[PDB]
Amino acid sequence: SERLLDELTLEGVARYMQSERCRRVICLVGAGISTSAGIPDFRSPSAIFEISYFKKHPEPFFALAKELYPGQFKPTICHYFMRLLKDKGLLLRCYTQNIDTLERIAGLEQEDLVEAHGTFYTSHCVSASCRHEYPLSWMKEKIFSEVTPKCEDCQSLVKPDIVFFGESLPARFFSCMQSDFLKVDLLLVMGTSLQVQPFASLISKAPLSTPRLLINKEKAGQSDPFGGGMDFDSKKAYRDVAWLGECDQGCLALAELLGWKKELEDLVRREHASIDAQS
Ligand SMILES: [Zn+2]
Repeated sequence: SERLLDELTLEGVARYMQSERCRRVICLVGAGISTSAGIPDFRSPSAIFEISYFKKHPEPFFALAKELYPGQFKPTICHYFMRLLKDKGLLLRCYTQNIDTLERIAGLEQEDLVEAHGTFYTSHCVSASCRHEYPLSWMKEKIFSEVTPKCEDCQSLVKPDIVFFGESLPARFFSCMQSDFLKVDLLLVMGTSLQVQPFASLISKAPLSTPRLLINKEKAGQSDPFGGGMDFDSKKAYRDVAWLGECDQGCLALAELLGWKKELEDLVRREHASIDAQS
């Protein structure tokens, strides 16, 4: 298809973003954008999460949650860059594979977000006739005092709104995909190796002309020899660009090219201070 980037660089993406053509940005994000906040990637080595088992034995999962509880919920530069996109009126949607709620704390609203694997921000009574919603504050303590969270109305198990193995993907994902990718002018992929399906396939739902920027420590999204993946390096490459390093440093570099660096700096400092104060 046609070429909208004058150059396959971050500078070329920055100019396209500043041009009249780029109105609607979609962000595809994973564990990589949350590693610098102190949230470990579950897909990295650096049954318990099966739904049938959890309802029978919830203690192991809540014990693991009690242990791997992060200590402080502070969103990174990459999270506040997406809040800047929203402020500038460029954010169509953020598709996240994370469950750490850092997107919402950075100031992305529920309608801005497609949480492909759910979120800890909200919890629900597992009883269909009740489904009493409990916040993260209520859940924290219940995990803290090692007192299994039970519904105050019906005494059923209270589960955080994350998608365990065996659970179906949020219908929101498929419905939003069908609508969002008819409109997207830029695909901003950050902190994901694009190995988990069907999230990885979202990149092929971009129109042929839609530029796609990967900000990651290593390259990813390329078609596996073992329809159309990421093509950065080949002679046919026309729209796909890769920036290699910390997601935070990459977003900071893009913001710098866009003239947002001070606004981003001031936002991250202001919000980090606010969180530090009440934590
Ligand atoms: Zn209930």
